[PDB]
Amino acid sequence: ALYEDPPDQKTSPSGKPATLKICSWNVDGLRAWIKKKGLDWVKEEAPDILCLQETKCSENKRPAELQELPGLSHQYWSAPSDKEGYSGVGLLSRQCPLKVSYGIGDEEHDQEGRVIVAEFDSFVLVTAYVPNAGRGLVRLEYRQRWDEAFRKFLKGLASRKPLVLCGDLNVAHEEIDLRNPKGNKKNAGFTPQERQGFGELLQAVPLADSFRHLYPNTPYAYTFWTYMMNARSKNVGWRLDYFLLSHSLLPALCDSKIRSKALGSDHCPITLYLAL
DNA sequence: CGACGGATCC
DNA sequence: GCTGATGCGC
DNA sequence: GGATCCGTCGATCGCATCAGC
Ligand SMILES: [Mg+2]
Repeated sequence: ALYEDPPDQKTSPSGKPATLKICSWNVDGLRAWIKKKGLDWVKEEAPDILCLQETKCSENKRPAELQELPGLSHQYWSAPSDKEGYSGVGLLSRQCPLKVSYGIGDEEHDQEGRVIVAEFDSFVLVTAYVPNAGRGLVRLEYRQRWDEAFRKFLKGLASRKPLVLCGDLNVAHEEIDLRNPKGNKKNAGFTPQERQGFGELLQAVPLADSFRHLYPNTPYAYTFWTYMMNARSKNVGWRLDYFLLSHSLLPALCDSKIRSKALGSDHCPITLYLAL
């Protein structure tokens, strides 16, 4: 069955207007995504903050078009030192953050280019490209060890401000989060191990899944479709991209969107509206 | 990772 | 410099 | 004997490198 995201709710449950719009997008190659007009879509979306995953692009190769975003002028990029053309994340912001950091602790010695932390006035934003378990699960144990390290890193954040975590967390939490749950229970992204790590992330930090909090029983809402077999045209997909929020931020939550129609990648964008 | 073929379930 | 093949990861 | 379960197979993409010219 196809899916149509509901209209943008730009007002908090108590009636407060949204003041902050965050967009997150696994672009599956920054240079290719720009050629497929991804940046034209970002301009129409006009977010205050834009988070990108899988940029696959070093610091010298970023297209000029990107610097020329005047409403997103503060930009922070990280790529892995070893595997250029792999991973890579970015964070673009209207206002300048108070602090930006990279990685989950040892980045200066282990530059993986998967995590950016940006502290703002009233909240901390983490965007993440979570490592894949791999075809045939060959890196699943590494993913479980990474999940645990990431969990610990997020819990032990010095700042007492609430947390927004977004990006490609590379797991469909529950059966409602993908089209073919039973056929995928031993595939990367829906193993019991990755699902349990997601549940432990929510409990340990603690965090709430913004989209599922608002739409707890809505099926067929996905953010990824394999390029192959025309999966996107049949909406055979997985929800892999999330906005996870501190409990204190839930009254500020206006809406959590899935931008199903925006092309340019095998993921589509997600967008958060907060009344801060 | 979806499609597909083959086995098992009542 | 440019194309297309191959390898790799996802 | 329709529905479900489960293991196998080949499918798209972006980017790096390499061969060739
Ligand atoms: Mg990907």
